[PDB]
Amino acid sequence: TFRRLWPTIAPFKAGLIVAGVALILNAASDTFMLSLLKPLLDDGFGKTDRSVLVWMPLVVIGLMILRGITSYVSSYCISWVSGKVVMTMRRRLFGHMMGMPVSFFDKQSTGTLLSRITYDSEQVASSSSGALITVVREGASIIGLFIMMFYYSWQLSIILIVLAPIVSIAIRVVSKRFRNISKNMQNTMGQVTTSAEQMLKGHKEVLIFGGQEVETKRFDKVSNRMRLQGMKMVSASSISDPIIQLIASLALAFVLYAASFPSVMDSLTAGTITVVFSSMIALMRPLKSLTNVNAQFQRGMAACQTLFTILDSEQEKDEGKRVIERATGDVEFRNVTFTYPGRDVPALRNINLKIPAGKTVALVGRSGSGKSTIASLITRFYDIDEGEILMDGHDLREYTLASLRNQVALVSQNVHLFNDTVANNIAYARTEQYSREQIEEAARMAYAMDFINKMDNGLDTVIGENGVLLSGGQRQRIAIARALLRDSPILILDEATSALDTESERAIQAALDELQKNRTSLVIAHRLSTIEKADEIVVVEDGVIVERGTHNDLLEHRGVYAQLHKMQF
Amino acid sequence: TFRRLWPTIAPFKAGLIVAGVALILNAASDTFMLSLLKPLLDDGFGKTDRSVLVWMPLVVIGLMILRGITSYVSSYCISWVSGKVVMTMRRRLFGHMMGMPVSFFDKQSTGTLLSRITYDSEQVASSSSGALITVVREGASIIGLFIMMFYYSWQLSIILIVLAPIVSIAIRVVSKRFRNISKNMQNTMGQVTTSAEQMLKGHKEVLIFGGQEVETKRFDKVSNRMRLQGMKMVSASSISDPIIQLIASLALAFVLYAASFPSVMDSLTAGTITVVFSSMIALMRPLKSLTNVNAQFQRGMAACQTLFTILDSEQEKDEGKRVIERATGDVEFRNVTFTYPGRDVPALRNINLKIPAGKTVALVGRSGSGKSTIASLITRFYDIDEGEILMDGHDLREYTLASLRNQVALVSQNVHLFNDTVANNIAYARTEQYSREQIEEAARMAYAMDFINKMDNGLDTVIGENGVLLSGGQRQRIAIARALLRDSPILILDEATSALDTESERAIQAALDELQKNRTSLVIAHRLSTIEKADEIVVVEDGVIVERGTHNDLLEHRGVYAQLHKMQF
Ligand SMILES: CCCCCCCCCCCCCCCCCC(=O)OC[C@H](COP(=O)(O)OCCN)OC(=O)CCCCCCCCCCCCCCCCC
Ligand SMILES: CCCCCCCCCCCCCCCCCC(=O)OC[C@H](COP(=O)(O)OCCN)OC(=O)CCCCCCCCCCCCCCCCC
Repeated sequence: TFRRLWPTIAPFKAGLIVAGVALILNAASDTFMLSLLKPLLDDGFGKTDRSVLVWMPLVVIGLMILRGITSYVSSYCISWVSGKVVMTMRRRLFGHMMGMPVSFFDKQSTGTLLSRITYDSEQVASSSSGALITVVREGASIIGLFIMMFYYSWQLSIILIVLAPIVSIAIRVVSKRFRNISKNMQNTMGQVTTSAEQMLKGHKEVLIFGGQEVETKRFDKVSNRMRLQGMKMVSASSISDPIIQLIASLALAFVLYAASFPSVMDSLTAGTITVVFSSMIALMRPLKSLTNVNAQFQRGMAACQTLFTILDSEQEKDEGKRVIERATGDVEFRNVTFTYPGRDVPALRNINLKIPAGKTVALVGRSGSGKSTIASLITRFYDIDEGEILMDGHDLREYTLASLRNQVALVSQNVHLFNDTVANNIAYARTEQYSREQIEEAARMAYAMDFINKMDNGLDTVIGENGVLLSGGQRQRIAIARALLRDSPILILDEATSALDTESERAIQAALDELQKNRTSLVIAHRLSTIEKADEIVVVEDGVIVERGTHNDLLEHRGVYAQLHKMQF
Repeated sequence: TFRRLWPTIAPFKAGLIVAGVALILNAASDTFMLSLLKPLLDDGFGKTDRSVLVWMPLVVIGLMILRGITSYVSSYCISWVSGKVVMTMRRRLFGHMMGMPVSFFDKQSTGTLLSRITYDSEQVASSSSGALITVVREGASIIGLFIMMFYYSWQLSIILIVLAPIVSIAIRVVSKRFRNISKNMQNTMGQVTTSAEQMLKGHKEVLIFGGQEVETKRFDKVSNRMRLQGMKMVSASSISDPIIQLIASLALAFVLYAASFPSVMDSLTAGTITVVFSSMIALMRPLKSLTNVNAQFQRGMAACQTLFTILDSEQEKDEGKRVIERATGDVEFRNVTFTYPGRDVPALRNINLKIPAGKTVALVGRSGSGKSTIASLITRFYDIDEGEILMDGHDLREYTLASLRNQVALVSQNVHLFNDTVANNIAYARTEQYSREQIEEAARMAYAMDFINKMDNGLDTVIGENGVLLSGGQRQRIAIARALLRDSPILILDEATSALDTESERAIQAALDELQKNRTSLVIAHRLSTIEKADEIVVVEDGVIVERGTHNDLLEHRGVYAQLHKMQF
C-alpha cells in the first residue's frame, strides 16, 4: 500500500543516501573480488614468474578491510535512521494513548498495549529498512555480475541467459507434476489410516464377542496396505529429484559443447571461464532474495496500519463550557443509569443520590453490586448513558475535563507512585507552584514524616519502582499526604481493605479522619468503624438505591442494611 | 542406546547392505566430477586442444545418469527395509493393545493412541535410517574429498588441514566474545522497557492528578534512551561479521602467499588450484551434516522407547482357568464396592443385587451416576475394588475371561459395526460354526429382514463405515440380531434410546420384547414402558440401593420411585 509514513522519515534523509552510497560499494567490492580469479588462475599459477601471488594477498585483504568498513558504515547510517523514526513514532503513540477514554485501556490490557510501542513499532523499521538494503545491495550485485559476465565473454555469457529461463521452466513443470502426484496418492493413504481408526474405537466389541484372532488378521491386511502405499509415495519423491539435476546437467552439457566451435570460442583460457561460471552461481543468491522484497515490505508496512489505527482513534469527549475554580457546593445524582462498554446487562439502573456540602455519605454494596462504579462517573472516567449528574448546581458535561478532575482526589489503597522523588510524588504535576516547605507541612499533617525521615536522602529519595520499594501500608499514607496538599474539595475515599496491622493502620485511620473535616466525602465503606459516623448511610441494592437513611433509621427496618450489618458480624 | 530394535531388522540385512554399496558409489560420483575440473581448466579450455570439450559433456551426462540410478536404488532399497520394520512393529502394537485392560483405553488415550501406530512408529525408521544415510554417504564423501585433495597436491592440501583449526577456534572465540556482550547489553533494554511499562499502568493517576505534560516530557527521556541503547546492540553485532570475515580471509591470503615461495613448496598448474580449492568448499556441507548424527539417532531411538513402554506393559488379568459352557444360574451381587481408576471418590459403594433365573431387573437411577457402572462389572471390563460378584454359584475370578465374556451380550443404542459384509457383523468371530441359513433365520426373527433385503446384494454388502452405512435404528436392530444369533444366556440392555420414530421404534421394541423371553435381563432403564412390565425394580443413586420393589409395591412408598414417574410426568 501507499502510506503517510514518509513525512516522519523525510527529515532523516541524510542517513538513507549514505547507506546507499556506502552500500553499493559493499556490492561493487564483492564483484571486484571475483574478478581476481582471472589474473590468478590464468597467469598467476600456470606459468613462472610468481609475482601475481605476492601482488594478490595485498588486494584480497584490501578488498576485505574495505568490505568491513563499508559494512559497519552501512549498519550505523541505517540504524541511526531506523532508530530516529522508531523514536519519533513511539513518542506520538505515548502522546495520544495518555488522552483516550479510560474504557479503552481495559478491553486492551497494559501488556498487550505495550506490544504496540516496543514490538510492533520496530517492525515498521525492521522490515522496511530490511527491504531497502536488499533492493539496493542485492539489486546492485546483479547489475555488477551482469557487466562482469558480459565484459569478459559475451559469447558464453549470452548462452547463459537463453538456457537459464528454458532450464528454469523445465525444472518447474517437472517439479510440479511430481507435486500433484505425490499429493494425489497422499489422500489415498488417508483412506487407510482412517480404516485403522475404525477398529481401535470398538475395543469393547472386540473383547465381548470373542473376536481377538479375527481382528488381528485384519491388521495383517490393512497394515500391509499402508506400507505398500507408503512405499509408493517415496518412489514418487525419489524420482522427483534425479531428473531435475539431469535437466540441469544437460544445461552444463551444451555450454561446454557450445564452446568448442571456432567462432563462439576464440580462446576462453583458464580464467574467463572460472569468472563467468563462478559469477553464475554467485548471481543466484541475490535473485532468491530480491523476490521477497514485496513479501517483506508488506510485512513491515502492514504493521504500520495496526498502529496508525491507534494513532487516529477518537480521544475523550472534551465538550467544555466553563472553568470551575472550586466546587463550593454539592454533587447530586438525579436518575442516572449506564452500562460498561463491553458488557450487555445494565450495571447500575436509575439512581438518585446527593452529596451535601460539609457532609459525608457511605455506599455498601459489599456483595458486589457495583458499589465501586459510583466513583468513576463523578470523575468522568466512564461517561453516563442516561440521566444527569450535577456539581455545584450544573451538569458535569458542561465543564472542561481539566478543571473537573482538578476538584477531585481519589484516595484509595491502590495508588500508582511515579518513578521520581518523594518531593514530587507528594506534589505531583504542580511542583512549580508548591514549595518544599509546604510539602513538609503536608507530610507532617498526614503523619507520614516518620517513613520519609527514615529515607537516606530525606525528601529526594527515589520512591517509585526500581527505587526504595515502599510497602503497601506506606503507599496509602502518601496518598493522604498527596490529597491533603492539593486541597481538592471532593473526596471519594475507597477504604476497600480493612487491615488490622496496628500502629501502621492506626496512623492511616487517624490520618484519614483528619482529612474528613471539611471536604465533602464519599466512602465506599468496607470498615464498619467509619460507616456509623457518616451523616447519611446509603446502600446499593443491585442496580438501584432502595434503602436510604441514617444508621439507626435503616437498622430498625430490616431490609438488607440490617442483614449487611449481620454479614459484617 | 538400548537398541533392542535390531532383532526386528536382522531378517532384513539385504536392503541395508545394498543401500551402502549403492550409496558409496553415489558419494564417489560427486568426487569423480570435481576431478573433471583439472583436465578442463588446464588441458583444453586454454589451448588449441578442442577435444577435452568434445568427450567431456557426455561424461557429465554419464555420471549424472549414474548418480540418479544410484540414488534411486539407494532410496528404494532403504524404503523397503524402513517399511518392513515399521509394518512389523504396527502388528505387535496392534496385537498387545487389543488384550489389555479397558481402563487404559477410556481417557488416558482416545485419539492420541493412533499417533503411536501412525506417527511415533514412523518416526523410528525415519530418524534411524536418516542417521545411516547421513553417516555412510557423508562419511565416504569426506574420504573421497580427502583423498582427491591429497592426491592432486599434498603440499597445498596439508596447509589447509593444519591451517583450518587455527581459523575455526579463532572464529568461535571471536564470536563468543560478541555473543556474551550482546547478551550483557540485552538486559539494559529490559530494564528500560520495564521503566516505560511502569508509566502505562497508572493512567487513572495520570489523568485525575492533572499531569499530562510531565508524563510526556518524561517519555521524551525514557524513549531517547531506548534508541541509544538499541543502536548500541546493532553496533556491537555488525562488528562481529566484518571481523570473522577478515579472520577467514587472512587464511586465504596466507595460503596464496605460501604458494609464492618456490623452494620446494608448491608447483601447481591452475587446475590443481581449482580441484583442491573447490573440494574444501564442497567438504563443509558433509561436515556440518555429520555433526547432527547423534542428535538424530536419539530423536529416533528415544521415540522408540515410547513404543517399548506401551509394549511390554501389563495385559489384562487372565488369572483363573475354570470353564463355563452355559451360565444356567443367576448373577448374585453381594456387598460389592468399586471405584474407577484415575479417581478416588467412590462411584459405587456396597451394593447387593440379584438376577434370578428367568427374571429381569431395572436399574433406575436416571440422575446420571451409579446405574451405568452395574453393567461393566459382570463382563469384567473393570475389576472390583472389594467384595465379590458371583455367577452361577461361583465368583467371576475363577472362570476364564474368554469363557465369561462370551456368556453376556451388551445390547445398546451405540453399537460398533465392523467394516465387513452384513454376514460377519451378524456372526462375528464365529463364521465357521454358524451357517448362512441360521443367519437368515436370526435376521428374520429380529425383523431386520426388511432392511437387509433392501441392500443390493442382500447378505454380502459392506455394512460398516466406508460402505453402505446405516441409521442408528438399523444398527440397534443388527445388535439385537447378533445377540439373538449368539444365544448367550445373559442379557444387559442399555436402552438409553428415548427414540420416538414410529415404524422403526415399533420394530425395535417388538424385537427387544421377543429377545427377553429367556436370557435373564439387567435392563438399564430410561423409557417407562419396560419399567412397568418387569419382575423387580431397584433404584441406585451414588451407589446407594435405597428402594427395591415392584412397580406397584414401590409406588405406595414415595421414596424416589414415586418421584421417578414425576420426572417423566
Ligand atoms: C548502479 C550502481 C553502481 C554499480 C557499480 C557496479 C560496478 C561493477 C564493476 C565491475 C568491474 C569488473 C571488471 C574489473 C576489471 C578490473 C581490472 C582487471 O582486473 O583487469 C583484468 C584484465 C587485464 O588482465 P591483465 O592483468 O593484463 O592480465 C593479462 C590478461 N589481459 O582486463 C581486461 O582487459 C579484461 C580481459 C580482456 C578482455 C578482452 C575482450 C573485451 C570485450 C569487450 C566487450 C564489451 C561488451 C560488448 C557486448 C555488450 C552486450 C550488451
Ligand atoms: C602425504 C601423502 C603424499 C602422497 C604423494 C603421492 C604422489 C603425488 C604425485 C602428484 C603429481 C602431480 C599430480 C598429477 C596427477 C595426474 C593425474 C591424472 O592425470 O589424472 C588421473 C585420474 C583422472 O584421469 P582423467 O582426467 O579421467 O583422464 C582423462 C584423460 N587424460 O585421476 C583421478 O581420477 C584422481 C581422482 C580420484 C578420485 C578417487 C575417489 C575415490 C572415492 C572412494 C570413496 C569410497 C571409499 C570407501 C569409504 C568407506 C566408508 C565406510
